[PDB]
Amino acid sequence: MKTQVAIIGAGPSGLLLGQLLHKAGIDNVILERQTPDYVLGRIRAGVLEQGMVDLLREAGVDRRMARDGLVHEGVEIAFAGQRRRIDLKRLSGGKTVTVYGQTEVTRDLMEAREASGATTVYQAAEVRLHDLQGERPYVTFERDGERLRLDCDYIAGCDGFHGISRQSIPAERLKVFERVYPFGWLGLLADTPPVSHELIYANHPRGFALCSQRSATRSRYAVQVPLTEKVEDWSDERFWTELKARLPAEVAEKLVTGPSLEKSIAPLRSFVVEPMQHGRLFLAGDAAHIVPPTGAKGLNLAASDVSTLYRLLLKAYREGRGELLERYSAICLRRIWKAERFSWWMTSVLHRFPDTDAFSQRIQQTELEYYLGSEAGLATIAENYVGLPYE
Amino acid sequence: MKTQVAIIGAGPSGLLLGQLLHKAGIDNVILERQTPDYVLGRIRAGVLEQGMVDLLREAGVDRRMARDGLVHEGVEIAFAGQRRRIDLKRLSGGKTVTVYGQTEVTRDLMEAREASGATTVYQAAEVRLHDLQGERPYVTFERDGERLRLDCDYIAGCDGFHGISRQSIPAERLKVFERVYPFGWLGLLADTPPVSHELIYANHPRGFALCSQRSATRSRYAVQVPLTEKVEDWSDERFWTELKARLPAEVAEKLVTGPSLEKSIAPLRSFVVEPMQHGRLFLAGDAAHIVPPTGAKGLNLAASDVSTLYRLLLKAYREGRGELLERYSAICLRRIWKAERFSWWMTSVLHRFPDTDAFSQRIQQTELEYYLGSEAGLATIAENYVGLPYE
Ligand SMILES: Cc1cc2nc3c(=O)[nH]c(=O)nc-3n(C[C@H](O)[C@H](O)[C@H](O)COP(=O)(O)OP(=O)(O)OC[C@H]3O[C@@H](n4cnc5c(N)ncnc54)[C@H](O)[C@@H]3O)c2cc1C
Ligand SMILES: Cc1cc2nc3c(=O)[nH]c(=O)nc-3n(C[C@H](O)[C@H](O)[C@H](O)COP(=O)(O)OP(=O)(O)OC[C@H]3O[C@@H](n4cnc5c(N)ncnc54)[C@H](O)[C@@H]3O)c2cc1C
Ligand SMILES: Nc1ccc(C(=O)O)c(O)c1
Ligand SMILES: Nc1ccc(C(=O)O)c(O)c1
Repeated sequence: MKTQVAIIGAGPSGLLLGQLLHKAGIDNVILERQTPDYVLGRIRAGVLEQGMVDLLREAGVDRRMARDGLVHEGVEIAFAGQRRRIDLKRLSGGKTVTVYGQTEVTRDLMEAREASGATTVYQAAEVRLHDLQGERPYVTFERDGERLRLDCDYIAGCDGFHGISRQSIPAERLKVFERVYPFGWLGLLADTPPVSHELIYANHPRGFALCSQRSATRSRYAVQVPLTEKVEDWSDERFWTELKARLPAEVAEKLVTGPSLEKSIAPLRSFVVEPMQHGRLFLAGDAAHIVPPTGAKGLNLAASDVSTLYRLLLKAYREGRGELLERYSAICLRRIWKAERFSWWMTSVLHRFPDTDAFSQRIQQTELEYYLGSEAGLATIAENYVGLPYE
Repeated sequence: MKTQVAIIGAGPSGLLLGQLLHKAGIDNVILERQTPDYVLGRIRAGVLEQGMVDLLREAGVDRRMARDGLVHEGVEIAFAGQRRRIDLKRLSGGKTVTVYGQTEVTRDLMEAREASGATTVYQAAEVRLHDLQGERPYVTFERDGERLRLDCDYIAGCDGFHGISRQSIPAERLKVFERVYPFGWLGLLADTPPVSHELIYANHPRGFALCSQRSATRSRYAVQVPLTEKVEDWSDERFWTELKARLPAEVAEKLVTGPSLEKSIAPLRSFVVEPMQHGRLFLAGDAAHIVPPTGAKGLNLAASDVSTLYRLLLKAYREGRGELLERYSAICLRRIWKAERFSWWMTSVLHRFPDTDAFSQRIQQTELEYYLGSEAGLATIAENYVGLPYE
């Protein structure tokens, strides 16, 4: 089989790129190792920048989002007794963010694709990339027991952190930057009303706590836990008690608890690979970089990467300007580093780190006091939070 | 001998407090271990916040300053090839800073005092504080070979980092926060024209470099060096070569070099003691806290401490409200922590740290890129730099 752009991975990166390209006339084929259910089993993100909200409307897949996604104009940071709200809409110059589950976005895009009739091969085993530097690179995979071959012009590595794309680029060509945090987040999804109309990021001596929502009858919560904790050790009861212990008393007593729908511990990490391409292979989303979830930048960076890749391929196919595709990494890395710096900051001022002396405790505390107190400080949180502009 | 407020140390803290109090009718006595020449031999600071510029005018010692001090409306940060200017006057809402040597300030205040006829005992040896919690505390010292006794109501510990005041408060009463940096600054004063009309803070792979001035025919420079470097190893020649190597080529070739008047290596440190008082003893300036010089906050925090101590003693003596003097530490520590956080930040984004991995290099670089590029970011540097308001 032949195609123009072969897409590895059917996560939101791949589905979004595949959807945008299809709509532009560029035929693409998606290869996914798992089944649609497995992909839809992932809870992950819930906060979307205005830029992605527009990319979806552009991909033509926004009906449901316009209806169910929630527009927010502020967040709340809670520390040392106090709860401080950040008015995003006025501090950013009118921008806001939309809360809409990642699982929903995937579900929508997945519906959109199936109806379009565009090719999607789920259960594609042992995918291998070949001739990345030639004019005709190709992909081999197994469907059942038959090794098939797919010829294409370009390959988009949207297969996430442990995908095959990044491992296909010769090591000596990529320079890796990485930071592993000594903690993870134990997340939880539950069919209960959220405790707040806006999100609450809480710094507490016992660790970080997050109060989020997916809808008016569905909440998403998380608490920082050591990397040594196994999820089967945290009963629902244990979670809510721990959650209540880390929140402001006035919030903890408004909390409507309930049985969990999903629970899992995600480890924290920062990871950037430079550059993000090799010959005719271009990396996007988690295949190239990882940011700790504290800043909600993961899904959002995948969308911006994809937005840039889509727009550079339109020009190459449509305007014959394949030279522009060399600019890909440079354009993406500028955003990527800014977002990695903001995600890192958010993480360091809201989380409790082990083995921290008195001076750093006081500085973390003061970082919060200064930033939530200054008008200039709040603005840096706001403009970064709603997401910096696309270049 | 008796007095109302005994002042230990004749540095700018002591002289300023002593001058303000004298003018208010409150009699004070200053005790200095060294000689006036030794004190005037110290080069130290050169940048003053508007708040101190006003405190001096209030202490009535500003004629010379109004004439020789230089008002600046911007600074320049130079990194990775580029040189970015920060317009302080518009980003802070009209504030600026004054460049005027610390040695000058001391010299002025010292002239003012001698003419006032107020008591100053230079060469006061082996000073000891007694009865700090009684109603009549006292100070003993030796002048030549005679141990004299000074009775007073209150004692102001303005004796700097290694003074006797802080060691007089029972250890179990103070909680100490401290950070020692793995480097120091090798400073240099020279009778040459400065290379810039505004200061230049430079981040370079070889380390930090600073271009400052004391006047139109006098410059002050500094370069970050390891803690293992002895000043006698750095000839003047060696300094300028090193300085030129760390600056932008366009600046390095405008540099007018020359023989040094002064040279010395000052180690970097962050230090805060809580609280800043014990009974009838109140700590001020370096006696209580140390900030790395990167943010120019040292002399400025001494002035604000002194401003608060002076104003709380006016109320006690003048209005009989000695209860207010309990509020001293709390008022001072708020400013102190904000300034310690800003000085720490400045230090971490302009200095080269040993044993730093790739990720942190990129973050330091991006911290600079984001802050010098955002309008909100530049404002946080500006408002902090010109100095936050006095409470
Ligand atoms: C474990 C994890 C937890 C996260 N949790 C959060 C969170 O709590 N909150 C938040 O804000 N962000 C979170 N994120 C980030 C966010 O979910 C991601 O940034 C976003 O899902 C990435 O989209 P993607 O398309 O780049 O990758 P993914 O969602 O990982 O999709 C990648 C696709 O690659 C497919 N695939 C993998 N290898 C192969 C292969 N060799 N061949 C074929 N197909 C392959 C995968 O099955 C998957 O469909 C999380 C990310 C991870 C990895
Ligand atoms: C080594 C050093 C270098 C510095 N360099 C810089 C710099 O390069 N740039 C910058 O911006 N800031 C610098 N500073 C900070 C700035 O110079 C200080 O913040 C400011 O001088 C402190 O004023 P002070 O009155 O609190 O202390 P000081 O200037 O230290 O004055 C304290 C006084 O205490 C007297 N004394 C000490 N012990 C006794 C005693 N037991 N009895 C009697 N008298 C005593 C001392 O002789 C001195 O006169 C430096 C500080 C230090 C300590
Ligand atoms: N930082 C954030 C904010 C919201 C969510 C969420 O799942 O709602 C998250 O996973 C991380
Ligand atoms: N950070 C700064 C700025 C100026 C001076 C100076 O001496 O001129 C300094 O010592 C430190």
